[PDB]
Amino acid sequence: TIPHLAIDPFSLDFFDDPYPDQQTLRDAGPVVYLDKWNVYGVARYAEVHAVLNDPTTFCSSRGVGLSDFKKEKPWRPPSLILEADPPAHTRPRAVLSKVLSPATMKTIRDGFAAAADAKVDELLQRGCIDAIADLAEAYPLSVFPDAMGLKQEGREHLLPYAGLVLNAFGPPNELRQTAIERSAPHQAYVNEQCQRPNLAPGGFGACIHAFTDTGEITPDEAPLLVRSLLSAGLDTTVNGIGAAVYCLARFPGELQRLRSDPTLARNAFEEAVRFESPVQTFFRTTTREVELGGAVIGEGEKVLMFLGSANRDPRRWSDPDLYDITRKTSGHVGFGSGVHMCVGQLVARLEGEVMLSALARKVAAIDIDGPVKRRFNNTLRGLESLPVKLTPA
Ligand code: HEM
Ligand SMILES: O=C(O)c1ccc(C(=O)O)cc1
Ligand SMILES: [Cl-]
Repeated sequence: TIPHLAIDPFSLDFFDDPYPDQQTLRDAGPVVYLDKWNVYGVARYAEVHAVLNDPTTFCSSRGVGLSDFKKEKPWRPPSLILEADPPAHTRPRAVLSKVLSPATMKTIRDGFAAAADAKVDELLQRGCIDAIADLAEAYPLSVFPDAMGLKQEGREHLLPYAGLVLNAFGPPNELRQTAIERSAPHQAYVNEQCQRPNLAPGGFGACIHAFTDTGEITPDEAPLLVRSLLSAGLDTTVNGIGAAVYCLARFPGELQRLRSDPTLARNAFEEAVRFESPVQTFFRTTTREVELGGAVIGEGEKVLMFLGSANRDPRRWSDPDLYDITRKTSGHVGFGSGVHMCVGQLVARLEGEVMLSALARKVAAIDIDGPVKRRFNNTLRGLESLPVKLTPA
């Protein structure tokens, strides 16, 4: 019925070049079984989209990683939104959607845009820079911790903590275990900044605590919802912006089109999110014996969704290996789909738009002038270092 495959989607050889193995996963069938970790896998757009939009059958409360929370204890207290199902997910999701609302983006857009223009001006004075550390990392670190309301001290724990959370979604390989074996300092800092006295007024974290009045969340729920923003609102955006600059460096014809019409900046970032898919994979757990694409999946089984493979499926996308800033990206699952679709997608799109807008208006060429190093993560796909030479427009 179901083809069995020995491909390890969490090995270094897979992270280094996943596209050939992702076609093998798609072409093998709509549902595969991965003997390496005893999990079901779906790599086509159709099945990935169906699993995401059936939260009842493919639950999230038993973990969005490999580990089954009904069988093992989670390395940290479960997230009140990511690792919950309706109706327990509904009200905490509604609060976060109002904290990161369209009305919230209006209060932060000008400061986010100004900091984006100032960063590109600073990098043009240096010429040859690292598009990861000096751009993909430096810019979100310059706007997001302030928008969260975090103090200055201890911000060096934010990125290590985020990479740990995303590595912990994977199997118990060395990547996950070495991350957990280094987690105590990063866990202590993040848990402390989630408390109301440590969140500056007006920030995202303080806004969450102010939503305990309405009966949607209780005061004891607010710290964990702040923890979700510190776990998902930084490193995701870093690799998304790093992906956008990477594509603009690998597709100069698309950079020139972006320069001619900087209003394409928002879609240029969205296409980058589809092209690279910073969030490559995560899991669901069947609550019931379900038939998916002609295959019977039993109860309590982990289902691995390949978001990046779904975003490159030729059954859904015309020329999926092509970076096209004018492509109608509507329907891609880079931000997920359904009740769990990324609640911070407006913040990420704002950061990506104003950074690509600043590059469109100020930069004439982006040329790689050094060794490209890939950052390895069980869930995240991104670059460790991207040496580029920026030519002023
Ligand atoms: C390029 C940037 C980003 C990408 C690619 C991304 C990707 C995703 C994806 C695919 C999901 C679905 C998870 C699932 O279905 O299990 C998700 C959920 C989530 N994201 Fe993002 N995200 C990004 C930025 C952000 C930002 C900026 C924030 C907060 C400021 C954030 C916070 C969250 C939260 C809290 C959830 C859980 C929502 C829920 O379970 O209902 N993410 N993200
Ligand atoms: O990057 C992600 O997919 C993600 C990680 C953590 C959380 C959370 O802490 O609720 C939500 C989303
Ligand atoms: Cl924690």
